[PDB]
Amino acid sequence: VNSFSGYLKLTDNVYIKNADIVEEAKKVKPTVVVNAANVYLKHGGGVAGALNKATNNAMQVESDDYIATNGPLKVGGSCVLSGHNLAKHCLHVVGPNVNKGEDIQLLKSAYENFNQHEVLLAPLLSAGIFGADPIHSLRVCVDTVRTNVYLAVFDKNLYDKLVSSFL
Ligand SMILES: c1nc(N2CCCCCOCC2)c2cc[nH]c2n1
Repeated sequence: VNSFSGYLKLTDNVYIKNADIVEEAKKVKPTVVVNAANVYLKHGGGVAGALNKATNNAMQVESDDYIATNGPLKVGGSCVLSGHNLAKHCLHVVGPNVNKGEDIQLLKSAYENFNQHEVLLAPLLSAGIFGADPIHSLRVCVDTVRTNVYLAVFDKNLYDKLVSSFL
């Protein structure tokens, strides 16, 4: 039993809910919240800027120190950093930004990072500014992640479309 409430069960391991991932993290304080990161961990907008804003910029301060030591992530890669006031840990995962020419095949590699964590609260990857179509992202998620993932999807029109179109 875990603390996640109001989710629709899609599969044995994948759950979905119309809720801001920021709002949800504050309420649940999960072990792991996933950030929709870029390779520079520059949290300017969307999931990352909203998560970072909710940490009063402490996520960005920690992230800048990480990059100064380690250099950029890979597209499809991840790192584990603090969850600050939102979660124990934040798994920063870089999905394929299609508007920068980043191979559509890399979304599966991105979701494979989730398998290193038994339970996660997560954004659909490569939605919004990444230039990808969310129905595809949910399919790859379901076909790739084997651990227990709670997808906070903050677009009802999109939530309802994802549910209604789910095979
Ligand atoms: C969950 N998913 C989020 N997505 C879903 C909406 C599609 C993306 C639009 O760019 C944010 C993307 C957000 C954003 C702020 N909070 C969130 N929580």
